[PDB]
Amino acid sequence: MDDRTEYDVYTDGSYVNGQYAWAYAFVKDGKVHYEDADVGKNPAAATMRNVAGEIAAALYAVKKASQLGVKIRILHDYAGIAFWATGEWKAKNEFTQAYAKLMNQYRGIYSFEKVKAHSGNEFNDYVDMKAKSALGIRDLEHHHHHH
Ligand SMILES: [Mg+2]
Repeated sequence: MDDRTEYDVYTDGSYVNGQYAWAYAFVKDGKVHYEDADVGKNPAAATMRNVAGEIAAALYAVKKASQLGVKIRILHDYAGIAFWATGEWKAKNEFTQAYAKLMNQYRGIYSFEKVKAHSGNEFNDYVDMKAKSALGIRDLEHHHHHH
């Protein structure tokens, strides 16, 4: 039906030994509805340094997002994806380009900035701490930064 989240989704940044996997957090009615990841095997996706898997999540995340009639972080989400989205390398570089294409494919529930291609960093791992806020963790502090 709907949701009430306000934190980045658990996507981008995951692998076992040397493979690539994509995961995400689902919530319905403002509560945990689903919970499960998925691994690949294909070479085209297992040859991009397991990068295709990190972004992969954001892909399937939107596709299903339309099924649950819900939406993901869009309000200045940024996330790790917005890291390379600034334009670090030509769009041709790597198959990451497909990402920008898959956007319009299911664009209407989520939002994001311009993502050319190429990548390589821990910008995705950031979702680890962010997602923690959505999952359900306690704390007590008041601080932040800007970039
Ligand atoms: Mg994201």
